[PDB]
Amino acid sequence: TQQLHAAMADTFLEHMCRLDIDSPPITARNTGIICTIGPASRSVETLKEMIKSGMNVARLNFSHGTHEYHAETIKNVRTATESFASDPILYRPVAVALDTKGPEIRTGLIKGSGTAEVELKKGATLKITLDNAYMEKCDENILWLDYKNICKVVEVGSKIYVDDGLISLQVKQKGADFLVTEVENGGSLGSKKGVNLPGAAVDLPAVSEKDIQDLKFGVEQDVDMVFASFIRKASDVHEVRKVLGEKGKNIKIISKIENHEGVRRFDEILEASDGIMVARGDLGIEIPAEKVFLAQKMMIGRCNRAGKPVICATQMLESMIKKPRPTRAEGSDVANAVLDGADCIMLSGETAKGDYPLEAVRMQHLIAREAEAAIYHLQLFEELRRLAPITSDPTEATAVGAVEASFKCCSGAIIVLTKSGRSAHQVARYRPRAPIIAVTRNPQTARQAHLYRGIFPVLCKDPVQEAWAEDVDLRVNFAMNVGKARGFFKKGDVVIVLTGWRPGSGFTNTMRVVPVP
Amino acid sequence: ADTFLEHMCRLDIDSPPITARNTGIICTIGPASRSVETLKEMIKSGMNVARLNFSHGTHEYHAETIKNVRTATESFASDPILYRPVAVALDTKGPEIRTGLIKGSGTAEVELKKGATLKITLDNAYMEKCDENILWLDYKNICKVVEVGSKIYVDDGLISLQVKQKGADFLVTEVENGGSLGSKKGVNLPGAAVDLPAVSEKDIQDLKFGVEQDVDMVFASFIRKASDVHEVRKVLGEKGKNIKIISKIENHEGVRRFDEILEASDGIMVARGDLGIEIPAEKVFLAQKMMIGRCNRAGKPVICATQMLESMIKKPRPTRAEGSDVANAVLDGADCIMLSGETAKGDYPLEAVRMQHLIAREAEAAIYHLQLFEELRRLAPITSDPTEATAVGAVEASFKCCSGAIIVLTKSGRSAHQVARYRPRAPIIAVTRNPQTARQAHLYRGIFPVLCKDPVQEAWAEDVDLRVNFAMNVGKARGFFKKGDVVIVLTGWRPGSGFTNTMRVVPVP
Amino acid sequence: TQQLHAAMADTFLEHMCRLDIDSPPITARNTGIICTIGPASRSVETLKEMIKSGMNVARLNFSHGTHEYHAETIKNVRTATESFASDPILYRPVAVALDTKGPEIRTGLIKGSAVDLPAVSEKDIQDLKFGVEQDVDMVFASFIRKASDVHEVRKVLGEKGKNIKIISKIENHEGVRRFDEILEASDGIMVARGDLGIEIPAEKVFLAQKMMIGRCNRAGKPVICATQMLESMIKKPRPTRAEGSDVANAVLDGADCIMLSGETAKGDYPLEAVRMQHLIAREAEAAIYHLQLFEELRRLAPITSDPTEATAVGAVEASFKCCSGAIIVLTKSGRSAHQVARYRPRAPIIAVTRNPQTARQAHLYRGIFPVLCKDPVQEAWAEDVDLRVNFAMNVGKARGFFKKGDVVIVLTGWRPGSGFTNTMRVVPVP
Amino acid sequence: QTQQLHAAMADTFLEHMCRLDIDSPPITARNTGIICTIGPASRSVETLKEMIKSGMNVARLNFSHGTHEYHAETIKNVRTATESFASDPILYRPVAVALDTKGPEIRTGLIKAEVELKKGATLKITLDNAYMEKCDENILWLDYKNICKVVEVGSKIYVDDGLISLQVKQKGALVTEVENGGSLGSKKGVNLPGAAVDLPAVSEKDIQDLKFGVEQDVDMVFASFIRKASDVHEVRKVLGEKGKNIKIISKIENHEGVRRFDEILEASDGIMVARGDLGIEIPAEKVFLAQKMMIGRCNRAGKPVICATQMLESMIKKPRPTRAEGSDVANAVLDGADCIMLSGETAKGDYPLEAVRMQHLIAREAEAAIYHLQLFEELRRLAPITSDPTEATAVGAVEASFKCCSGAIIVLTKSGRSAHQVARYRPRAPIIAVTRNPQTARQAHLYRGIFPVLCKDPVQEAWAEDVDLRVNFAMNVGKARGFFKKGDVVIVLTGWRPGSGFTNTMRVVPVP
Ligand SMILES: O=P(O)(O)OC[C@H]1O[C@](O)(COP(=O)(O)O)[C@@H](O)[C@@H]1O
Ligand SMILES: O=P(O)(O)OC[C@H]1O[C@](O)(COP(=O)(O)O)[C@@H](O)[C@@H]1O
Ligand SMILES: O=P(O)(O)OC[C@H]1O[C@](O)(COP(=O)(O)O)[C@@H](O)[C@@H]1O
Ligand SMILES: O=P(O)(O)OC[C@H]1O[C@](O)(COP(=O)(O)O)[C@@H](O)[C@@H]1O
Repeated sequence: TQQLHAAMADTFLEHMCRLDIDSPPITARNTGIICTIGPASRSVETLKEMIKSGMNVARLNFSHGTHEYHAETIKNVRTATESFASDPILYRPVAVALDTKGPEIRTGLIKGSGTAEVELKKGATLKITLDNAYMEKCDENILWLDYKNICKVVEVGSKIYVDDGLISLQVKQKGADFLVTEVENGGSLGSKKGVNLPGAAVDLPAVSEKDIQDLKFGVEQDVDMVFASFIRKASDVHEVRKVLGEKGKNIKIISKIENHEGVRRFDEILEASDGIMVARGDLGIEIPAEKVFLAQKMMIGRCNRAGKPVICATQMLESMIKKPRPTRAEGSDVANAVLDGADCIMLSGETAKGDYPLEAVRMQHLIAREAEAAIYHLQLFEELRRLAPITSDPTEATAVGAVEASFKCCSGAIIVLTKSGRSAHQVARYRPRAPIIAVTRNPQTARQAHLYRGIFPVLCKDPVQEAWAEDVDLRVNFAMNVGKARGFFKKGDVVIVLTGWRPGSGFTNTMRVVPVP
Repeated sequence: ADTFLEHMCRLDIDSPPITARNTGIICTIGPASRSVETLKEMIKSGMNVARLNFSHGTHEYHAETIKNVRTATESFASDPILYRPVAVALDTKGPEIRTGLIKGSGTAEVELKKGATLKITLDNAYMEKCDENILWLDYKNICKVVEVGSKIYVDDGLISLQVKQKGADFLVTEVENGGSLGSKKGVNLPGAAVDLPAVSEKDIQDLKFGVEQDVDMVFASFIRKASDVHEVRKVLGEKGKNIKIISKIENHEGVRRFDEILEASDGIMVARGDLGIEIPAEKVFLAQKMMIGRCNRAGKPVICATQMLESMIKKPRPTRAEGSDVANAVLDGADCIMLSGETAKGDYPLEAVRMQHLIAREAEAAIYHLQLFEELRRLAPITSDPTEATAVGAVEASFKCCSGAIIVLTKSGRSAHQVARYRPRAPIIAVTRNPQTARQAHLYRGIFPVLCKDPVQEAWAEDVDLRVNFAMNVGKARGFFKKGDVVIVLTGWRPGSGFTNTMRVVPVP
Repeated sequence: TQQLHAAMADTFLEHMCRLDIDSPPITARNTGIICTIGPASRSVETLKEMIKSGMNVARLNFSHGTHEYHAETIKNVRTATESFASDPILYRPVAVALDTKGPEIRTGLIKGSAVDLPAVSEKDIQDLKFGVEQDVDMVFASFIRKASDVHEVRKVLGEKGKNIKIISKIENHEGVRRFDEILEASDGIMVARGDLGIEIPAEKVFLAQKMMIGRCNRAGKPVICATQMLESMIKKPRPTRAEGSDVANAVLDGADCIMLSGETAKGDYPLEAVRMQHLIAREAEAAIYHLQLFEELRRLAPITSDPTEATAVGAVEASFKCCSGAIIVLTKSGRSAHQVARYRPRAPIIAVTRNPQTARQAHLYRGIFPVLCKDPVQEAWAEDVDLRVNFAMNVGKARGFFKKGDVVIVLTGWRPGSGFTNTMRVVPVP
Repeated sequence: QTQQLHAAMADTFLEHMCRLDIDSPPITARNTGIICTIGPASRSVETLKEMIKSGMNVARLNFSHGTHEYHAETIKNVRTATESFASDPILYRPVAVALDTKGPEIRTGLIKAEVELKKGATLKITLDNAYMEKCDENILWLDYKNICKVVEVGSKIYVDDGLISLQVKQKGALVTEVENGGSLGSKKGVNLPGAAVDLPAVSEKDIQDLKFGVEQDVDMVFASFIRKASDVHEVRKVLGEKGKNIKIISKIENHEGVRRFDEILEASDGIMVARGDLGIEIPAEKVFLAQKMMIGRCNRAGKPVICATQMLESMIKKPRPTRAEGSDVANAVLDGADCIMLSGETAKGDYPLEAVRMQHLIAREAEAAIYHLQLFEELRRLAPITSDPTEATAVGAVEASFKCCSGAIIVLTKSGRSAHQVARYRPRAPIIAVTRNPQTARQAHLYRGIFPVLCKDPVQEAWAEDVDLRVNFAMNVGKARGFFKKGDVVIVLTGWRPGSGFTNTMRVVPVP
């Protein structure tokens, strides 16, 4: 068959026994792919080849680089995207996302050099002086950190992790100026590395003065979304929404869960956020590493029940930084993220600094296409419906009804006509197997649609005819030509179209089953 | 609500039902229910279909019933907003076997005793002279089928007979269950296979009579093969090719070949009268649930027929068993429930129709819809018909917003049939200009028919909204929804038939 | 072919479509049969005919009748019961029950529609205390309204009659609302559709039946659906089509026993009605969705930390896996057998016992076939336990339940006494 | 709550995922076996003693390298380090010894030492029996004299873990075009993902290799490169009479062994999804499909599955695993794996102890988050109605243990099958198996949820005080290991006469 022999079972155990590797995919990719842009992927020549490989969102990590650096790669990103803006049938939009530095704590300058590297010995002594004079004179005896209140959160007998938590220190003697530490498992040290204090209440603002600069800078560059790092409560997401103000009212706020406080208040944060990012990098240091998988599936399942997007984040094909092929564990982590119900998957250092930025985006596209097919659609569509509440919205009743018609006639796609994208988000939350072709006039809506799994946005640049009925039916024939060209369906097939009864947002209420012309 | 057991533990008797009765009621017209005066009170009490039993009656007598029923339907039918169609059904005679007259007058009776002896004879001399010693039946070849271990039953299976000897004419018998033997009583022969055809020459004239009277359906009695379903369809011809055929299973062969007859018919009637005598009586409940379940899987109507409220022939209140029978027939999934002797000759006709309406809408309000709609979709295939996908997608939205009803514009009713296949909780309003299809709509559960009276407008798009606004007038008046309730409307893209696609969620104006 | 083709369907809808009338049932009937003894069944020779036809417990209505006649019917019921006592293998205990008159308020011929009447008057206390002297096994306390009434009855029968189980008959609107407080206070509930169909509207006497049967099924207590189920059989030798489906659906809904009132007391066809009920209930038992009832009975079941409660659930699970012939249980008070029946197995539960009152009382529960062992007690407790096991095997082979070679499940214990059932073993029939 | 009980009482797979809590600490013991390969980083006795304290259950010897004398000292040091704890049998942990055959592998020759290759140059493969000790960046040499008759113009050969792969442009000698480009070293592995190689699964070198394990009393065999059931037949025939009870594990590493899996599973005692060589013979984006399919079919058949290579690969150079490597082993035991493995992480790594402990903590947390309410239901629905009395006891023992929430299920067994039949229905409670057979105690590490304990006391006379002796032996081991307290209810399974195959009676006894 073609994936369809597995999804036709009465038990979850038999569904696994029917997973055939001789069954190829057929539909398009439903999981968006976010790649981090860096010095290995900044030229317009490579940025164009990434779009032809599967990239949908360009991420800029503002933990490094100056504004002139990020303004250049933004201009380079947009340049390589309009490289295909000629034919509007094959043109694929991509989005630009800003990543916050947040309440980060770093170390000083190792002997006044940005490339120096001291060597901690297994079991040596280390002093952590809160003074200033050694911020450019860091040797294998004294360490300088920029956290002023490091003494007002730690005590004698605490753990301290530096640079991705690879080296660890224990506090023996703790004064008020410094704190004597012993290397519990050391190695190579470096300059400006991140330090983690698991088990302490760090009182950093989580919306500092540097965050105001890059947020205001991001509004001026017209970015589509923001990844606020280290969100600990709903108060912080509210602080982000106020800083963006009226100029940035239409950009999406995605909260990065990275510490124990944010996990304990996930329901608090989700209700105030537009999306969630499972940032497993920092999260794996503040909590035990063996518990990360429990927190991941917990957040994917909760936001799936609310219809809000979540991303899987760092270290998915990390070995591909120095190798053209990933490892067996990495080939399964991406597959098991789509199966959990993730909306997008992300690449960080794999596309920013690695030696094979293209083959990493190619590998993610291959695995996600296979994982989307072997999804138990009988159990998923029933559970999400049974847990969904009774609604008075006509759009939601049309949305859930269109997905039932989608599974009934085994349709090729679901054409939805929206302007803000809200009518398209309500269809994707019920996860139809058929792709959702959301035709829009709003270029921002076309870029922001990459966050809700199943949506394939197309942007129509035609003028508007006088007869509204002719303008409505004009957007549908565009989606028929786009789907027929890209290989989604052929003439004679059956698709589902979603329209409304009046112009303006919030009126999608008619569903028609139309044959493909 | 997740379990079947807790659903039963949560049944409340102080929570009255709402909506309306979705299960249809078929009543048999007889000497006690024949006047145009009483027939007007049967429609007001819950009647939907009129059945004429052609087992005894000439064509002149039945033409008066049809002329009387239609007089009562279109009687106070000046308001189409409150007009309820009433269908007409013809029950075939079939290969019946009757006895002879007792001592010269159907009125006399003899007293048979257990362990005594009786003789059966086909010699037509004894015809109007059957006594307690010699019995006559109109089955000529009643000897080439029954062996020396046969078992004959007379008068609703109440008098048993054991065929001791046999021969050519005669057959010696020993009475097993005695009683009062009358004249012209029915005879049932279990085990043996009858040689009389299911479509006799007397039935051929009975069927051509129905084509000329504009009858909506026929109830063919005693069907064993699908060839029997083909003989009736042939004589109905192209002039009556639109009437629906409802096959009756009353024998062991018809049940053993039910799958064959289901594909060669439009509907099914579980005629439990003769069926309870042909097979063991304790096995009838197995056969009823098997047929209703198989037809629900296919979308064809079923009817539960005889002795539902049998006590109501003499008494004005039914027994506890008859109450738990009508309700358990709706919980089984029957499309309609019937009355026979309760309305044809009993002393309480409208009183039994009221009771069968009280219990039916009480059972619909307790149906476990959560796992019924789920199981129906899981066993129905993926079709290419765009109407099937529009139908299954419309009633799924009917559950999401707790819709008031589902308005469907149908010409031949085939659209509304596909909607009712999945059994939503909301009522299905069907608007049509075809009176035959508005009468034939009670065969399917949940479809409330409404016939339109206004002429066709010039603009077709204006013709659709004229009928959509009519169904909400019949609904707001009857009490199906109020001002501001979300409902489901179903239409198509072009005039004609077979183009239903469009589904619109709209509030009541 | 006990309708096992339908007992393996994936959906409940498909389970109906597999019901084959040509699939004969097993030889064991689980639903109890209760007959009301009257002028048409007071003989000692027809009462022997009502045995071997299906009667399990004889109901004696006390709304009219004197103690001299009631004790005479009790005298001949026991006479026709010990008729077969000249065979410990084929013998079958028969119980006796007392339906108290209660607050009837007649004016010469029944009829009538708070009543302010007591739960038990002087005529009730005398009739109730009369059952203690006559060794009745169970009482049908009529017209209960609250737990106040069930307690006011258990007090008048004090110490000599404590093991006698009371059965609350729901008959009015009060008990329909205060059902839960009357359930936990009683030992079993009877659904009297006759006296209840007049009070509540007729069109609703089926939601109350199904609701009461399921709640008692959940809690694990007996339920009985009683009056007019074969009413036409009083004057006619055949039942109607509606009556045959009434008894069938009653067994399907989950009733423990079915009752007959006027059909056996005053009527022309008494022995015939006792056989139609046996024929029907044997067929409705084969057409049961065991795959859904057992999983739902356990899903709502608690986490009772009783060692005997856990071995019961495990024994019913071990019987479905091997298609066993029966579940053998050694019990002294029936409680060990009442817990294996709570989870509704398919095989019969043969309960061996020496207590004769527990054998007669085992008819209140579904699927329990009690047999009484008359052999003397052995000096070695081990040889005495394995003796009652072999006695149960020969009984099953005689009544045609299994053959030398089939598998059975035996429940025994670690210590002589009561409340120590914790040993389950799978052994082949020798 | 604790032990993730909140997620267990759910009614949907979705809501069960939202109720997962990280403040719900695991309470039960670890129910997943651990296999670590021994090498220069873990060969010494003192380092071997620490690996047991960390949770090592099976020591695997890899026979693609090393001599017979080299492996003989490895088996000696393993056995020496484990009876270091045999003083008190109330805390002794058994340990199995696994055999991994070299099998049919093709490897290149020496060079000149590495030589880079271009993105589109030419390399002529030479099968000349020159025994190339000099292979420059043009002319390579293999030891497979059949690649000419097993490939055609347009084929593909992978070199060095599938890092460098060429295409078969022309033929007749073996000219090829570099379709990848890398650094080719001396004596590297080669993979031919196509036609059938005529190399024997049991080659002359492996015949003396399997006989060596029979003479050394190994406990299991990891047959490398199994494609047909005749291979599992031929391997069992080579073990012969002396090694009758050695469990054969067939490694699925190519496309033939996957298309004939039902044939190989029915003829083997177990399976291992060797994701290493398999990710080269098949597309890397499809190995996850084969992983979940092969696990689900053994759970349906009651046989063990091992997930093998590259589970914690980064722990070779760093002391902490990547967040993608922590999710791999958690989903592995969530898919139904019986044991997890480590290859180069314990043989030549720099942090071997930290790898064993990391695999221990993850599996313990992941076993607590298993949806048993659906797992136990589907396991019975697909298991057929057998009339094996020992099968009905096990299904009844697990059903009873869920009703009373037993702390353990004590099972006595002489061969192991009694405990294996209980484990196949996946009880949440740990299965305490008691036996006097050391081999049966060591092999029981292959079945998920079995805690083997060896009884060294002599056999008593009366068959009554001797059964209650071994039941109390599990009672004290449970109280010592902190499984339950004096007063809790347990499930004890026993027979009716000495000997195997009489597991029939189940008892619910209180802990004294
Ligand atoms: O998704 P939203 O923002 O509610 O918008 C959907 C709306 O789009 C509309 O097509 C409005 O039409 P225009 O965009 O062409 O004005 C209506 O179909 C519907 O109300
Ligand atoms: O007869 P069917 O198959 O039920 O279809 C009903 C038809 O009614 C329509 O609404 C048009 O009917 P009219 O021609 O009477 O206006 C179509 O959309 C549809 O094809
Ligand atoms: O049903 P009950 O009253 O709990 O009986 C259970 C008892 O029966 C036994 O099997 C044996 O009872 P006896 O010693 O009285 O013969 C015990 O194991 C157990 O305690
Ligand atoms: O597990 P196996 O090998 O099938 O046999 C287990 C048997 O061993 C027993 O422990 C008794 O045999 P032993 O003589 O070895 O103690 C019983 O519990 C059981 O019948």
